[PDB]
Amino acid sequence: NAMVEAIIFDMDGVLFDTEKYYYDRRASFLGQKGISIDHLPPSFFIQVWENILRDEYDKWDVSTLQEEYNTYKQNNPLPYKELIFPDVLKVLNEVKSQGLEIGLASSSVKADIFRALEENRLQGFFDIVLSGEEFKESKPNPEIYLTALKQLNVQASRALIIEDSEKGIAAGVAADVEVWAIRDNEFGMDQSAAKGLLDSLTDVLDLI
Amino acid sequence: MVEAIIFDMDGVLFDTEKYYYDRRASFLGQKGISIDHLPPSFFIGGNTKQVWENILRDEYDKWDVSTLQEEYNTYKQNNPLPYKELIFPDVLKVLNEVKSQGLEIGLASSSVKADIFRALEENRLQGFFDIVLSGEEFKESKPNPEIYLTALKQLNVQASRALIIEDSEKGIAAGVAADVEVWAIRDNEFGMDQSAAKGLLDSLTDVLDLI
Repeated sequence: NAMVEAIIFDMDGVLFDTEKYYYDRRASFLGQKGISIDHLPPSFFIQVWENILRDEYDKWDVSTLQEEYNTYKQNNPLPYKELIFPDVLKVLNEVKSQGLEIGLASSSVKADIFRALEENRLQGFFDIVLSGEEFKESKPNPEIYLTALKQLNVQASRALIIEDSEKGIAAGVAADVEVWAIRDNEFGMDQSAAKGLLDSLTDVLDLI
Repeated sequence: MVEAIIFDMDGVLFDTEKYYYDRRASFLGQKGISIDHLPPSFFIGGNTKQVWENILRDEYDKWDVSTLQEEYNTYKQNNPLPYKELIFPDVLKVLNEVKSQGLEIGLASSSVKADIFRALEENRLQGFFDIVLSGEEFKESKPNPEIYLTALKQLNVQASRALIIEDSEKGIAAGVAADVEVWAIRDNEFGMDQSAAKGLLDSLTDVLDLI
């Protein structure tokens, strides 16, 4: 019930539906090696080769598995065009029409943020784009969001953050900014710290 | 005494190798084409134009490959890389110093010539290079030495008095096959075998210790 001058969006889980794809990509790689991951549901991932390999741990050169998995991810990049939520461009366009500043904050590496935005005609919507990889700090530390406010030149009280993960929500709130989370109905993410939960990105329009 | 240095472009002057690899891999995914069977060394510094049989394997006969390549070329045009954001922070320092020492300088890349020209113009690098060559201009892809043998001819410098600064397995191989001493920017990302290079470099600044 206050003036909103800027909206800052997280990327994964907010603009792109990524969690299942990440899980399935790992599962596919392991399947190719003959390694089962049935004992670790997606929730487990909400450092872990010993958990993954379980009884088979001593049978594998883990350095080599990591190298092969890395190659697999290079050969199977996240298909951002397929995973974008279908209301993203509509919502961002409307936020922009209303004259609000728009920020993007993401824990993803800059090369991936670049490709996600370019593949989906998104780069023109954002006034400021930040990657967690240029910060010493990681969520739940609020540094990324404090930086976003500074670079957007917007007071915390006049900003809104749209998040999903427990650590991401925590980072936004510790920046003294109102946080709404895209409701997670699948992975058990604890989103109780958010001001409220949104069924989709379209619901963000009701906050401004 | 070194008379000329030939720099490869991607992964040497610009931090573009992830961008380049992910762009191709994304394009292929969009087409429903799997490259799980191929190591990154197969692609990096190579030419997709010539290797569609290796890519498509049993599916090769099912595709209009001419049109597929045209579409990929269009894709690269429509998805330009941000050269101004990716130039390594010591490029101008190094190029000015090499120029000051009176060495000839070449630039070669497997990127199409339009991409190279844009990278040069955008970053004010045009004045450094005696010769600029694209793999687009040659029938034979790296690891074939054609591009580097042509660079030596056009620079009018003998192989024994040249150095090549590379990054990829295929690029190193091309340089060695031209009988030129090659140093490589260390690959900590793609797992490429750079052992054919004379030595590895942590940054472009290390090049200055070679002359």
